[PDB]
Amino acid sequence: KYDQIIDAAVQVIAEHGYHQAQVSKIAKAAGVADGTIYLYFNNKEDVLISLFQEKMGRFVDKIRSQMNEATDVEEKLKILVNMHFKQLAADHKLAIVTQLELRQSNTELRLKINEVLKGYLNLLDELLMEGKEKGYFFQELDTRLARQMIFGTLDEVVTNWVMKDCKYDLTALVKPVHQLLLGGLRH
Amino acid sequence: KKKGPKYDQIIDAAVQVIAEHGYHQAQVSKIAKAAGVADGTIYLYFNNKEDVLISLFQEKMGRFVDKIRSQMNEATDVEEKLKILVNMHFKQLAADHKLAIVTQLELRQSNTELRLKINEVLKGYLNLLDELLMEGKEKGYFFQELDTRLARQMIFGTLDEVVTNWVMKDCKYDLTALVKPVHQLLLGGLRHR
Ligand SMILES: CCCCCCCCCCCCCCCC(=O)O
Ligand SMILES: CCCCCCCCCCCCCCCC(=O)O
Ligand SMILES: [Mg+2]
Repeated sequence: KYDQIIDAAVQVIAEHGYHQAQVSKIAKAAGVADGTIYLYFNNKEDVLISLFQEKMGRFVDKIRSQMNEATDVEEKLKILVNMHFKQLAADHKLAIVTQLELRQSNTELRLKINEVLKGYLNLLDELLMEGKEKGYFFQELDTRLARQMIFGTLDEVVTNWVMKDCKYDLTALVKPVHQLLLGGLRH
Repeated sequence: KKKGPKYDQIIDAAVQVIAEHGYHQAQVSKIAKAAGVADGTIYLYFNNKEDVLISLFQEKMGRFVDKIRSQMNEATDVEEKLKILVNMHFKQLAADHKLAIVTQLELRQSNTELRLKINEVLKGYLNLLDELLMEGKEKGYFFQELDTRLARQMIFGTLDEVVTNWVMKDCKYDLTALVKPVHQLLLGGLRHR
């Protein structure tokens, strides 16, 4: 019942956009009464934020599990890149939500979205610190800048794919993005 | 094609109003007051708020890219040229915090057709990036098997993300102190430097 509301919210926000999405449309798409939505969510903002928290929480947990099992820090990065691309290539509507509708100019809304994103960003920080401690990455590497390079590059590749109607295979870019982030531009 | 003489004052006012009150609350009345003009003077130049926003973005990007292109043309080394590009990106926004609020926060809108127009303006800077990468490959400075498209996305996505983070921190530190480290990081990735 909570899960069908989450699913419906993705659908409705992707189709109509966040500002034109009404919680009543979400309830109709979920097969629930207007009132069933407010048992879980104070309102429409709490719907967008909760949907993001739910999807991010599950993503981060899966990546952490898969990484905790990997043997090599470069493979841990690959896992992260692969899961980021795979999960969105699996759900075009959630990609429209992440790439397009969670990008808000409202200051209070923007700050709440960013707080949810810190879960992913902190997992990057952990990976970067691990790679510096273990010697895969250079000692002087600036963790925060590197996080911004990794997340900013991944997010930019995904956005361009969404902007091109998801018409090529996003998952075919895992290997070259991973190689580019490890090696940089230089010959 | 030349601009009328009230162009700059309207667009400069628009940057101020949009940065201060945000795009949604920005109104042509407020832009006119900040520009020192009657409302009707705005509509001689621009149809509505959106038109003010895309015009300013286009005009400014065109000059930004032209300045990069000529500073780069004076260099030899394409190491230098990438450093020129990073430095001019960060410099232009560090020189105008209100324009940075506009570019990083306010010009990020879910209006599908505004979004399309903004991307078309951005393509000019992305083509410059592509030229640099092509050059660097041809002269052996960048990895020969590099995909220009992906490399462009990494450079732009990185620079944009660094600038956004500085804007979300009220522009309180000197963004141009990150020029060298971003430059180096783009060249060596996680593994090298
Ligand atoms: C199938 C698992 C679903 C989870 C997929 C979400 C993982 C990719 C999310 C990337 C985060 C991008 C959101 C950025 C938020 C913002 O800046 O507005
Ligand atoms: C004079 C302007 C200098 C600004 C430096 C470049 C700023 C570019 C930011 C505008 C981006 C528009 C939308 C983002 C697209 C994306 O990354 O997905
Ligand atoms: Mg970005």
